[PDB]
Amino acid sequence: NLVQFGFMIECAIRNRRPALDFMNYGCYCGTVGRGTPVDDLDRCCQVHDECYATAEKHGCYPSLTTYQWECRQVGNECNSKTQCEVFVCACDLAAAKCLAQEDYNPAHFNINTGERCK
Repeated sequence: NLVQFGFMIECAIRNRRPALDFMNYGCYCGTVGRGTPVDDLDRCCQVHDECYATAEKHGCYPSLTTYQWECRQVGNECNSKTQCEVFVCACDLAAAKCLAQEDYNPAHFNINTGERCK
């Protein structure tokens, strides 16, 4: 579910930033969900939305599915059981690893989405 996604982000970035910093970034990270991503970090969110769109086609409800995962010494891992749980955990794990690796440009926090996201 989305709270676990938050936890994944904190795990991946070793609590460097609150998960909330990734909920107002660019055109896709917690903002409008359309336009050209402003950078590769924003594109992580666009990809995560596409992964959830697939999960919905599979008959899952990704924002609501509660999965099993682990925050390890060296990274995170999914260890989930149902088909939906496996898939949604995978979508969240890929997005959290993506967000943790891409460059976080502070000028891309809280952007003008009216102007930049058409």
